[PDB]
Amino acid sequence: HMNKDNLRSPICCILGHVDTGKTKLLDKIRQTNVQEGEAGGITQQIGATYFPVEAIKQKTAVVNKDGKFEFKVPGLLIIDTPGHESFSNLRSRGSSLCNIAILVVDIMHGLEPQTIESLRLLRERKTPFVVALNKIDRLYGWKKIENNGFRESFALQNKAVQNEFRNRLDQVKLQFAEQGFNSELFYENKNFARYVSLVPTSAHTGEGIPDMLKLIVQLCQERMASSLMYLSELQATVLEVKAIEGFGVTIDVILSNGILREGDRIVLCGLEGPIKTNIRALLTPAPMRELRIKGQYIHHKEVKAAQGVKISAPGLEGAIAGSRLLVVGPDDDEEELEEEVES
Ligand SMILES: Nc1nc2c(ncn2[C@@H]2O[C@H](COP(=O)(O)OP(=O)(O)OP(=O)(O)O)[C@@H](O)[C@H]2O)c(=O)[nH]1
Ligand SMILES: [Mg+2]
Ligand code: NA
Repeated sequence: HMNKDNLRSPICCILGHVDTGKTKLLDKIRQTNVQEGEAGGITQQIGATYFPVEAIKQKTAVVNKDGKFEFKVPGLLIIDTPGHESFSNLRSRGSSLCNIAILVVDIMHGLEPQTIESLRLLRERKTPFVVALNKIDRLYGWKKIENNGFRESFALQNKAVQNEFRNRLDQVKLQFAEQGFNSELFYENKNFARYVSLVPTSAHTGEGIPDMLKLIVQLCQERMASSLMYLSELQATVLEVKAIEGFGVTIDVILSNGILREGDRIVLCGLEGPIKTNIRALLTPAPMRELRIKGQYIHHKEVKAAQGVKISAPGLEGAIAGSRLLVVGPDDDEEELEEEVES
């Protein structure tokens, strides 16, 4: 059960204080404009985007020029979350689902109250994480090269920008120390297993994003439990219940482990008790496009974990957000399964 056909795409949740750039970072990677469409310019829902490893390899090429860094994951599911204070429930749900995370910190502001909240979530679950120290283009006099690696661009800055960067970096490290986290600028980190790496980024210029992407793959491959690199028993969670044109009442689901198939008999929790139904359509967005955004869906016979899927099935009207979802297998009893989800 440790073969290429059995590889699992892990889950990375992005967390941070409001307006720190979490969505803008993902828009730069995806080449989308989700943030410009958001009411108030704020995220109000959990979003999910799947990144195939081919795309991650291309977007890290400028910090892997000789092609030698070994990519072992087949891809990565990235869960976007709200930073606004009123959405603590959704940060908790996203954090609960992830295997690794990116914590976004505005380099201009340092740690802020929902950063502290997010650090509590990360500590509680022992989640490996990297920090995107974002908005470096706001360093006064920053000269950009679009989508460059951070070190190459940093070497081209004037002495004032380099000094400002180091002063802000040192302040942020002291703040993380006050919260009980040792942190290092990523290329100064000699203990990747225990110290938090700080990777400076700009979602506007793209700089440092190649470093950030390489680092989250390294988190998957070198800090996450190895067993999570491979598919095991199905695990899935309902995110939302949504009525959709043509498909009727659907559920959006994070498939955390295992494999879902069209036609599967599924059991989940409903307002009046267990719901048992069959998957009529098993849908995803296009790769590198958001689950939380209306678009044309791709229909699949099979979806391997992790992914964000939309399921069309009769009888989903009472489904409960946060419910687990099970599949009735050949040796399962359908009625016995209903209780298991129940408790
Ligand atoms: N100058 C600069 N502005 C940025 C950067 N990243 C984000 N912004 C701006 O900061 C504002 C907030 O960006 P968002 O992507 O909404 O941040 P967020 O963390 O997703 O916000 P919530 O999901 O609402 O918590 C927007 O106006 C962005 O254009 C950056 O690297 N540099
Ligand atoms: Mg956002
Ligand atoms: Na925002």
